[PDB]
Amino acid sequence: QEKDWANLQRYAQQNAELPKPDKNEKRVVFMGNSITEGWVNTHPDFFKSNGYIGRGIGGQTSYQFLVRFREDVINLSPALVVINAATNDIAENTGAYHEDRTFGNIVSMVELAKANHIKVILTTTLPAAAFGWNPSIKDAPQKIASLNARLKAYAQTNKIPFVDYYSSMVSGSNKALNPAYTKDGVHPTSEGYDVMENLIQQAINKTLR
Amino acid sequence: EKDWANLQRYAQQNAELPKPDKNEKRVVFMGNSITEGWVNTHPDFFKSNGYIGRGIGGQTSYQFLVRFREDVINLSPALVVINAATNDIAENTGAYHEDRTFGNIVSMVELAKANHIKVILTTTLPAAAFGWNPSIKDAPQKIASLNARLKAYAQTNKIPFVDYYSSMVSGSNKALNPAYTKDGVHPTSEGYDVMENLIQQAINKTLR
Repeated sequence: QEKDWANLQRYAQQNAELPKPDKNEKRVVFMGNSITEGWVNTHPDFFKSNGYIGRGIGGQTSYQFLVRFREDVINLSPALVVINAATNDIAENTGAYHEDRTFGNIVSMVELAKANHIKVILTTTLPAAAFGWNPSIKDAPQKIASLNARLKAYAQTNKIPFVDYYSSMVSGSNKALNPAYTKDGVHPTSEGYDVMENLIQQAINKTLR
Repeated sequence: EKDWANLQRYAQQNAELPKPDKNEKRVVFMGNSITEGWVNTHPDFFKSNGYIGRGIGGQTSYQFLVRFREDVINLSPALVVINAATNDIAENTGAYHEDRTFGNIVSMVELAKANHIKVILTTTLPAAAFGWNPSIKDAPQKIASLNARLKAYAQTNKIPFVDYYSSMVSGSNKALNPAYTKDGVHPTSEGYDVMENLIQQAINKTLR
């Protein structure tokens, strides 16, 4: 029996010390994995200067995101949640990859957000040629592209903003994360996050306008 | 490989199930070993009514949530019956937090409604103690508190709430009635007879 499988302990104390948002406040929570966690670690001031809350946890899949969605998103009373998911689903961090199930987990998070009157921005899974921690995955590019196409369509089907980090960050015939934006092929550097900030800021301002 | 929520348990079964007709009134039962054991003990209750059992022994509400889409939503049921939390309180997947366990059940309800599936909520069954985890000394207090909270939630949101607990509890220690169990937790045939009468009426009322 694996205890605290979704790592609710990671943000439990932080969540407890967050006051309810101010009357006029439009609190934004970023849900994700090490790309979202690393965003806060690399550009802490992007979050602090905008009032944004980072709830990324390294290594996690969409299955784990769903289990902690109520505690790390809903209970913070955000105006908006930004969801970036599936890098680790495709890396098979919690088991074999099934696009239908990973996609379904993202849909579940959307449905929970809307049930609680939280707006949603969906985003593309970032490009990766391969994963250093799991080299057995030889078809990440095919899987990432297929999931992103499906998420794009779902977003349009339900009038949800969809932010395309992927198209601004992909390079080469192998659909690698651009070497200008990464050192390990997966996690953005400062320059990569600069690209993501420009894109997400505009979408957030538009949606909360 | 890893499969923390045991999606493999019903994967093949789910895949072979044709889409229902509205008039078929497909009902799915979500739960743990109490729901799994229901099918094992009275298979004809399920077969003769066209009910689908999706219980998995040992599981907590956290695991239920992970497999909810695959084992409930994708079956396009008219109705889902949820019985949960026995193993949350037994701490099968970690320390018990009523807020989180309750929240998992609310999440399942919200997902069901988002997909136009009706819901029947049910009381966690009484248990004085759990044989597999004797360190839990306050199960009665925790079960009663969660059931009170589920009852209030159900009434606030006009969701039928089936009180297995009041028909099955006995003694000052709030044990599962010895007439209905051999181990203090899992119902026998006679216990399931009580549950069938209660749930049938609620299902017929909700789908009429």
